Amino acid sequence: DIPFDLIQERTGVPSSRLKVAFARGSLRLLESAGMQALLFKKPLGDLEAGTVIYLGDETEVIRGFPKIRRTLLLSPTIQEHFRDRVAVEEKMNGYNVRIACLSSGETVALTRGGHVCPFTTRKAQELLDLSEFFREHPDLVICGEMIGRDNPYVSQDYPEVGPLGFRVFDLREKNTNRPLPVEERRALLDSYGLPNVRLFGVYPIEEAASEVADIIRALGMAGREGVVMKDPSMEVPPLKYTSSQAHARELAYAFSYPFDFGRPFFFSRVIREGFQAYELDESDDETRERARRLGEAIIYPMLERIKSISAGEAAYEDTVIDVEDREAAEEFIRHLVRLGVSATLADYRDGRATIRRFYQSTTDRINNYLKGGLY
Amino acid sequence: DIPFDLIQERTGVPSSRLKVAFARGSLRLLESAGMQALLFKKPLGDLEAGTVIYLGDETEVIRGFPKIRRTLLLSPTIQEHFRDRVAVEEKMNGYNVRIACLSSGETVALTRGGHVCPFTTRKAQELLDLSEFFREHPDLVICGEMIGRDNPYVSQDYPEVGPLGFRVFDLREKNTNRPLPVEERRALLDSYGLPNVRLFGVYPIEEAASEVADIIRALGMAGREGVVMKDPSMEVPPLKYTSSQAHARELAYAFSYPFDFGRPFFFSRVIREGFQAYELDESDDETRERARRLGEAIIYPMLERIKSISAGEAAYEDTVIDVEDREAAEEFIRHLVRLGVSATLADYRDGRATIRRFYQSTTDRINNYLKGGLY
Ligand SMILES: Nc1ncnc2c1ncn2[C@@H]1O[C@H](COP(=O)(O)OP(=O)(O)OP(=O)(O)O)[C@@H](O)[C@H]1O
Ligand SMILES: [Mg+2]
Repeated sequence: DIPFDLIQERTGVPSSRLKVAFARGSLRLLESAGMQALLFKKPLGDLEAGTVIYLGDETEVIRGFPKIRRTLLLSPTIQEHFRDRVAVEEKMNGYNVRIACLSSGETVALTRGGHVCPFTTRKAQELLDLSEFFREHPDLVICGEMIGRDNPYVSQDYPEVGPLGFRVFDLREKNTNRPLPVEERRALLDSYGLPNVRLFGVYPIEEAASEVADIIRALGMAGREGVVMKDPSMEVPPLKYTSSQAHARELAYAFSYPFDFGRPFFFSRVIREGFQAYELDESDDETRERARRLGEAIIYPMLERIKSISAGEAAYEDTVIDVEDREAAEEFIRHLVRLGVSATLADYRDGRATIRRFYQSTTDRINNYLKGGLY
Repeated sequence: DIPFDLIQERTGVPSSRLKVAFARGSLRLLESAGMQALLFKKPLGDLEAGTVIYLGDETEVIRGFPKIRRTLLLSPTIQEHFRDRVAVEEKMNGYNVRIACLSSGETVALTRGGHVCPFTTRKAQELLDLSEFFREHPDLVICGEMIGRDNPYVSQDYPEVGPLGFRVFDLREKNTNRPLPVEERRALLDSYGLPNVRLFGVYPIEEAASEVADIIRALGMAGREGVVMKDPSMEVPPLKYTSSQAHARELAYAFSYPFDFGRPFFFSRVIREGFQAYELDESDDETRERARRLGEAIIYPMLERIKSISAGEAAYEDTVIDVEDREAAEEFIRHLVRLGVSATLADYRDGRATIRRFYQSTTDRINNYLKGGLY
C-alpha cells in the first residue's frame, strides 16, 4: 500500500492532501523494476502535473515539466519579463519527453502526463547514447522534444533529424526540478554527444524583441513552429511565442477534425493572429496574406473533411512507425487507448506498424448533419 | 404576494417549479404602467424565455418568442424536417419585438427578454398604425423585426425602410402562443395595412432546397441575412438558415470586440461556412473568395481594434437613432443601464442621439497585453 508519509517528506505535500488527491488526480501503478509508482494527474502544491514518483531503493520524484507561459507580443513584454539577457531557442513541434535513469538502472521515457511510453522509451535509447551521461549524472532528467515525420504523437517532418529524432531543451534535477543554466546545459550535453535544440543566440535585453522578430519571420517562411525564450540562468521562467504559419498549421489540423478539439482552442490561436498582425506586418499586403492564410486554413480542411465523410470515409489519421514486433505495436496501441485515444493497428509489415487514430466525434456529427440532423 | 396558483392555472407550470424559479429568476416587476408583471428570464415547462405575465383586470401571458432551429444544410435537411410544402421568408437582421395591446388598453413593445423598450414602444406606434388592428384583435401578439441602419440594438442598412422600419413575421395568440398560418397571417396583416416580411413563396418539399439555394445566392449577393423556412400550417417548427455575408458581417463585428463575445462567436459561425461551401459553392473560385472573405473579417477588425486601443481609445460602439427629444434619448439610456449595459449618451443633435456602448472586457484584456501582461 501507498507510503503516504514517505511521499509527504520527499515532496513537501502533506500526507493529508495526498489522500485527498487519491480521490481523483493521484494514481498508483506498476512500472519498471517491478516498481510501484505514483502519477500526479493534477498539479498539487509545488508539484507539477505529470509528476511521477518511483518507489524503489530510493524514492525518486520525476517532477512534471512546467507550463511555459505564452506572450502574444514581443514588446513591451520581453523587456517586462526578462533581465539583461534573453536566450532564444527553437520551439520544436513534437511531444514532450522526460528521460530519466532510475535507482534500478532502468531508463524510462515519460510522456507529459507521466506515463511511460513503450515506443518512446525504445526509440529514445535507440537514437541517444545515454549510457555515459547517466553514469555521470543519474539524477538529471533529460527534457526534450521527440520530433520527426514518423512520430506517433505529433507528426512533423524535420528532415535534418531523419524520420524520427530528438532534441533536448532542459536538464532538471530529480525531486527539485531545478534547471541547469542555459549555456552550461548545452555544453554539458555537448560533451556527452547529446543533441541540443537549436539556439539562435543570446541577445542583450534591449535587442531581444527585434532579434526575435527576425527569427520569427525566418521561422514562418520555413514553416517551423516558433521560439522559446529563456532567462540564461533560468531564474526567470520561459516564454513561448509562435509563428503565423504555426497557427495556420494547428488550425488547419483542428478544422480537419473540428469536433474532437474542444471548441476554443480555436479562439486562442486566432487571437494570436490579431496581436501578431499588429506587431510584425510592415505592409497592408502582409496583413492581407495573413487573412488569406487564415481563411484557407479554416475553410479548405473543413470542406475536404465534409466531402470525405460524404463519400463514406470515416475521419481517421495514420502514422507509420518503427516497432520491435507486432506485439510491441499492439502494446503502444493499448497505451494510446488508455490515454483516451481511438486507435488500432491498421497494418503491419516487418517492423513497420501503421497506427490508425479515429476521430469519432468528427465522423458522427458530420454524418448526422449530412443526413438531415439539426444543429 | 404573487398569485402562483393563478399563474399555474394560466401557464400549466406546476406551482412548485414556479416558486423555485422565483427563488432565483423568474423575476417580479412593475410595468405598464402600474401593473405588476412576471418576467421569465429562463424557460420553464412550456414557457419560453422572455415570457411576461401581466397581472391586470385580466391575467395575460405574453409568451416569449420561441427559439428557431437552424440547419447548416438545405439538403436533405429540409425534406427530413418538413412535409408537403415549405414557405420561405426573408430573415431580417435587427431585433425581435413583441407588440401587444394589454387588457388595460396600453400598447407595449417587448424586446426578446420580455422588457418593454421605451424606444421601441414609441417607434412601433409611430411607424405602424395599430389601433384598428388591436381593436379587432386585442389578443393577438404582433411579432416582427425592427430593422434599419439607424437602429438602437443591431444595425444594418435596409433601403426599403430608410433609416428604420418594422416587418412582421408572425401573429401569436396571447397565453397559448399559437401562431396563425402563414398565408392567412399575411392576408390578415395586409387587409389592415401592416407590413409583412418578404415571402419568396411556398414550394413543394421536393423543390424547396434548390429554391432556397437560389434565394440564398441572391440574398448573399445583395448582402441580406438569410431565410426562415416555415411549414405553411405552422405544424412543424421553423428552420433558420443564413448566408455567408451574414456570417462575415457577424464575425467582423465579433472580432472588433473579441473578448466580449463567446469565445464562439467563431466556431459556431465558421462551421456554417464549411457545410455551405460544401453544398453551395460551385467553383473553387467561389470557395476561394469565401476563404478570403472569412479571413479579412477576422484579422482586420481585430487589428484595428488593437491599434484603436494602443492609441488610447476604449472599445466602443456608436449608433445614431432618431428620437423625439433629448429627454427621449436619456430615457433610453436609463433603460439600457437598468438592463446591465454600459451605455452613455455620447452626443445629441436635433433629434439625433449618438448612443455609445462600451465593452470593457475587450478594452481591459487588450490593454493588459499591450502593457506586457502575460497570456
Ligand atoms: N526549446 C524549447 N524549450 C522549451 N520547450 C520546448 C522547446 N521546444 C519545444 N518545446 C515544447 O514546447 C512546449 C510548449 O509549447 P506548446 O505550446 O506546443 O506546449 P503546451 O502543450 O502548450 O505546454 P504547456 O502549456 O504545458 O507549457 C514545452 O512544454 C515543450 O514540450
Ligand atoms: Mg435576426
